[PDB]
Amino acid sequence: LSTWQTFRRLWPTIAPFKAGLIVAGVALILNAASDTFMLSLLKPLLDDGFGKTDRSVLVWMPLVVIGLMILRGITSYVSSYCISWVSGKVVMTMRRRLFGHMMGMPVSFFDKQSTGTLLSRITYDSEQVASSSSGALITVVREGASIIGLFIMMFYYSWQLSIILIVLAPIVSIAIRVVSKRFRNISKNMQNTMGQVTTSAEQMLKGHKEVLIFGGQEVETKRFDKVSNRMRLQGMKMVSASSISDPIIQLIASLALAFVLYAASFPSVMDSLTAGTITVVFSSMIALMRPLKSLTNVNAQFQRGMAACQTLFTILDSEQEKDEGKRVIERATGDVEFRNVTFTYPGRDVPALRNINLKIPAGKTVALVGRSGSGKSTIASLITRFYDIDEGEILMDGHDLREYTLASLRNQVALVSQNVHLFNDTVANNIAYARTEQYSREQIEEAARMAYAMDFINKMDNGLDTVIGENGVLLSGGQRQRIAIARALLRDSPILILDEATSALDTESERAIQAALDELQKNRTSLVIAHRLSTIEKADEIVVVEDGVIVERGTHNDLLEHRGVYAQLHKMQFG
Amino acid sequence: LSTWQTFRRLWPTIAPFKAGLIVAGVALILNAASDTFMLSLLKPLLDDGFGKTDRSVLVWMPLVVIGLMILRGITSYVSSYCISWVSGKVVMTMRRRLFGHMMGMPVSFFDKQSTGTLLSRITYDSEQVASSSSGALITVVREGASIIGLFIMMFYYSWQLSIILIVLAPIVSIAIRVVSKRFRNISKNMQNTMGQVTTSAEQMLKGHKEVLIFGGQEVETKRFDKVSNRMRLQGMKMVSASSISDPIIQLIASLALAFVLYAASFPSVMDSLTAGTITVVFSSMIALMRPLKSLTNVNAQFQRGMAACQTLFTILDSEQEKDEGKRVIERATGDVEFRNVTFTYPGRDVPALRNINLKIPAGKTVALVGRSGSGKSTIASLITRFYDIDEGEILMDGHDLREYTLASLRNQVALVSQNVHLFNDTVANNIAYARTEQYSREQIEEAARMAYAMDFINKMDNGLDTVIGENGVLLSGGQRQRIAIARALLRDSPILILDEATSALDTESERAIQAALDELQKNRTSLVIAHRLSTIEKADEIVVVEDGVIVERGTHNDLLEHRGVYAQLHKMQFG
Repeated sequence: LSTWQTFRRLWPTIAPFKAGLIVAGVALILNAASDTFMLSLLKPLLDDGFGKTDRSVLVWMPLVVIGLMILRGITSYVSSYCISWVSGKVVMTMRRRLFGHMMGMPVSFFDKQSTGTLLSRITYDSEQVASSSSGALITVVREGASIIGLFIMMFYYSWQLSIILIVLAPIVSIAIRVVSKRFRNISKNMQNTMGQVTTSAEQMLKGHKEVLIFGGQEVETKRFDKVSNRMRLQGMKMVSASSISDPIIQLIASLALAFVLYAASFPSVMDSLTAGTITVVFSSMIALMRPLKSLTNVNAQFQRGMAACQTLFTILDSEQEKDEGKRVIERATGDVEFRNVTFTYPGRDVPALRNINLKIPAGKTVALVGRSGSGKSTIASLITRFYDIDEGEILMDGHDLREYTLASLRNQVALVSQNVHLFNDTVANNIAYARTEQYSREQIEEAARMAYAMDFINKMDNGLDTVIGENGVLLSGGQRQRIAIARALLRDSPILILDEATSALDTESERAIQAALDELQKNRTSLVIAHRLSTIEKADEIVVVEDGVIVERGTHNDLLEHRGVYAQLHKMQFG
Repeated sequence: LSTWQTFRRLWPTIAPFKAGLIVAGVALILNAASDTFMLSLLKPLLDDGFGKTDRSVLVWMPLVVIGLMILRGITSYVSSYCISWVSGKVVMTMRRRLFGHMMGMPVSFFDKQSTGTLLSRITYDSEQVASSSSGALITVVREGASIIGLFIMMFYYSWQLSIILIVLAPIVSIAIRVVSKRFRNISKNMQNTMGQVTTSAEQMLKGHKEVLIFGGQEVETKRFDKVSNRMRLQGMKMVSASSISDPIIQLIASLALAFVLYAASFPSVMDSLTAGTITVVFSSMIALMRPLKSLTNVNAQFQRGMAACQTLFTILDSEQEKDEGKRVIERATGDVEFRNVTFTYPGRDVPALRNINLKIPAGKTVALVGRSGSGKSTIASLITRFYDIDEGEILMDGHDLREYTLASLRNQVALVSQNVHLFNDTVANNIAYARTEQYSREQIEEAARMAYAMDFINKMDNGLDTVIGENGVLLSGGQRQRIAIARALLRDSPILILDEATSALDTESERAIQAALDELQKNRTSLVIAHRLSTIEKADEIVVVEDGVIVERGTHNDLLEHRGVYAQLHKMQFG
């Protein structure tokens, strides 16, 4: 099938871990041998232990039992620990490779699927495949060693009784299943024909609204008498047919036992037979009934494990960034132009953007005005090349953006919004998310103080080196905004995108926020999602887009005089 | 608890079948004795069998085994059959009593609870209680006999080793459960502390948008390396605990075994001891572990059975038809009067009918016109006293309904509708639901002929003695109407009510239906649910009822001149 080539693919991963697997295999083999020898211990106990007057063997028995138990315990511990180590290291390397591939492949992938399932793909699926494969391997090795040792012990004690107890058992199972299936078919036919009396009872029970008028209580009661008799007779037949089953199976199994006993009477096997040899041979069959049951199901577990590994490898090599450009930008001038750009959301229809023509010179600022969607978020994403446009051109400093490297393009730009992702790290390291050692602490504190962030950071425990709580436990929305502003100031990025529609206007101390923002985009260009007026009236250019289509252009006064959708949004305060 | 009171209440029902229970008990005791004797058979086989040169016991062993197995099979068959007979007869009598009670119980329950689930408590509930009680009885009897036999056998063979085993087992169980409990607590604590590190990986997988912009893939990889080391170390600890769990239990169990062996080494017990005795005693423990596991769950089964019986009994006793009147009417004159009758549907609110005033003389006919509900169905139910009115008076021939018996009142009235309940019987007997012998076949055929029923009945197999198929397989809607008309014609009811709104007017050969209806209510009073015009224009009186109150009264011409709701319904063809 497809599983074994997958296992061949995993051998390069598990190869440097062969020592642990070998130790675990040896320990498991010794575990199985310990159990088999414990069963083999039964013969001396029943043979020379109690019947004879000697005491040495009976008093020596508990010590060797305890020794075998200590050996079994320590070998189980060693085997499980080494399998644990191999599984853990394989899980480490597979998760690490999967995540390293994950952090470089496009946004659309996790846009499509929920992040909870994406996490489960690495925290459960890898654990699932490791656990299933390790369980299948340990089952095969241990139960195979136990089966081989048990068969060897059985044959060495009495090969004649072993050959009698073999081949006889499969035909006994054949007869048992034949009888069981015949009786199951009989019961199925009985259940199929049982429905008519129930239907008749339901038909009678539904006629109250009609039987009540005509006084047919007596006749209907007689009808129920007959149908109840016919219901009980079929129940009798049902239960009798069901109950014939178990006596037949018991009788056939015990007749097999009687055949074994009768065959043991012949002098062919009685010569080498001893009172202890049968006690170990029959008990060995009793024990051996379980390993085959647990060994015939290994294929299901292994197939499940390899299916999980295949669905993981599907994610492992789906795709990655379309890195094609090879020119780096020291610092973008600031002029960006959209010409006839039309983009469609992958996996959907009804394209959001079409035929946009915009020019943003260096230093100037453009504010986008529109409805809830309005394609503004799509434009903000496309400026930083989260996605790739289908038709149209984006000219940055006179050249196409796609002929440039992704790293330089993303470094030249900054994104500021309330929904900025904090993380479990220190504020000093968080402000400079990358290039931490390329920026001094003095620069960090100066950037924080010019962003009006030192007001709360200083009056907060552990100073500037405090670790941010998980998903802003310690930090607040205004504090998140201040941290993002400080991050923007620290990295001198000419191109900025400023989202404000999702922000709440109920926060206090907004004067500091507006002052910091006013000091922010000096001598640099910023596209602002115009929702707050303070970024609206003083904006150099205001562009109106409805449903992802450009509609209006001009300054605030010109748009207000036009009395278009700009004024209508003015009455509603832009939503 | 309350279960035993219900069992004592049920005991008189089962009492007349004491022979079946006695035979089943004797058979089950013999079954358990057969099993324990088969177990006791081990001692001769392993003591005087293979070891000694004599072979008589070994060759006579298979016949003993076969005989014990034949005895077990036949006694299991007898016990199961007799328990089946007792259960079947108890179910028969209980269902019969419950059903006979139920058809004497008002239609209020029938409308409250669906008839599709009412049979679920005559076919499944009674079967459930009988099966559970019988299973509890056999589980007590057979398993108690088995454990008593096992204890007697063990104490008869070697009571020293028996008391050692029965003293050692409980403390072994105590230690095993203590170890399992503490290790389960450790495992749940490990899960509690594993959640907080599992949630850490998802904290960075959500940062794709933020990671991509600032080029923090290297720092992200380092963070994942750390949180992956922390993941695998905790997985190590988890699996190490889960692996140290089991060997402790195994070691304690086999140390108990070693203690048993070392104690049996002492000369105080070994002197009278032999190999067969230890074999049978240890096998007796092995076999006895199952009954006490299954004998301790009898209370749950008995509680379930008695709860089912409690529900069934609660259905068994409830309110029945209020039989307060004690006067029989030979034949009602026909005059019926409603005065200020207000009735509310039980279990609901918003009374359907209120302040209705109507006078219906003998021979005259009245047709009710209204909307879908309009309370017409309520009036049809109330005239025949399906329910009891709350406030108001109904005077039948100048006398109240409740003053007269329910049986005579329902005998006086006739109900005609499309939804007449056919049933599994012959058409000749169907025409007269009751008093079949009080009406001759000649009268039946004449009534069918004047009801235009011979048109299709004769051209249909087996003639007038045909049995109606299950839920009207043979009969059709028009045929159902014709047979209901014949049923009404055969028994000369002075008062009849017929419904027409639920009827379909698309049927063919309606001329015969209208002719039969015209010939039907000659010289007797009929109340027609006015939906078909042919019963509307020629109606002696027409009464309009809206939302349960009478609004218009008069002839068709007067109502049409009034141009009220009657005319508006006339344009819409009265629905």
